Amino acid sequence: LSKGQQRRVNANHQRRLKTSKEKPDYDDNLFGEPDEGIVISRFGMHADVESADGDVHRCNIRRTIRSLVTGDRVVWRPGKPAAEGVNVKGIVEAVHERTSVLTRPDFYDGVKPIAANIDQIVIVSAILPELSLNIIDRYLVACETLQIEPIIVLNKIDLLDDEGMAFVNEQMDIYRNIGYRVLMVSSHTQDGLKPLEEALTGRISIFAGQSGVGKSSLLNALLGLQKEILTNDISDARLYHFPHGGDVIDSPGVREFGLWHLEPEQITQGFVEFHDYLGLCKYRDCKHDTDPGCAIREAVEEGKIAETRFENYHRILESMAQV
RNA sequence: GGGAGGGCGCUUACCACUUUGUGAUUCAUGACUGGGGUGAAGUCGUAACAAGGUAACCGUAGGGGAACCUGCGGUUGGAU
Ligand SMILES: [Zn+2]
Repeated sequence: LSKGQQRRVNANHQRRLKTSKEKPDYDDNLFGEPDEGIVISRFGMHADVESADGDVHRCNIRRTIRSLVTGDRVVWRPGKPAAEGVNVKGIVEAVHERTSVLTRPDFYDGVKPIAANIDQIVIVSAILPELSLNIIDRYLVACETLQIEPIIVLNKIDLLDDEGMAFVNEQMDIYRNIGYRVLMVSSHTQDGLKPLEEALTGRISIFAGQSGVGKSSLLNALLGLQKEILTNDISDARLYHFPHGGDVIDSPGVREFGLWHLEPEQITQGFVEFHDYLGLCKYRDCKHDTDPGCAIREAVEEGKIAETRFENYHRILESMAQV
């Protein structure tokens, strides 16, 4: 890996794209004309790419590609013309600059963008067995930081009841109070599937939830053809296409939105609400904890700031230094 | 006169082909699979080598979606 050699190399790969696009036959013979595509499936060593034509091609990925991931739309080739026609045979000559995308946190292994070109990131979730706002709280900051739109969807609502929902919806009202988008539904039950469908209308976004939040239900509910197995018990990079438009990078991980450490002054910018809680405090450097005359504290224990949000926000900062 | 004798002849014995059984051996066919070979992922995890960050390892039990867990016995192939 060579930042320098990597650099000079970058320019080369870039030119290769524009140069190849200039026009074809000089390129030719083994492979066919270049075309655009996005990465639906990751074969570790291969990738399924959907072409402009709309037909997916499993392709090789020339070493010259530092990396690739799902949600990556860009130029591509298959082998020849003839070669795609017997058996999905294609190769990815180069990629495009991911306009909108996000990565996963990790521990040893470094942050890796999960998907690119995202208009909205709908946080799944599920009532079974029990939610944890924390997971959603940390996710809220991510959506703000990548400047992506967030949709929280309390799913599997059909599983709740009298003393079950009256505590679910309300408890989630927080999102409806601070201006967030949410739509209670139950894949098993197909309820509130109208609102979501419209929300996903003309947009490029995807859904990720925590361990077992009904991600397979919703993705399989909106549009499911010859493939409805991704439920079933409690268990587990392909970005599937939508029934009403939009795609959703599903890989068995993403739904488990962890939490990575970006900066120590950003955490305060995570929530817009803080725009009024970070005005005047007791200590110029008051981390908002046990200071005398704080602002965020005087608001929390005052009824305006949701206590639950305080504990979660404070825990997030203590989670980073966990390294 | 003929006669012995022989052939023709039938039949007997051995038995070739081959049908009933009875199976034995392989070729294939295929409902169905263990578990192998690969790596430019996600996780969900911190597993082995440090005291590696549930000493390790061995037998075997029960247990557990995932590496693993654990009872039981054993050891020195475990930092101080
Ligand atoms: Zn303060």
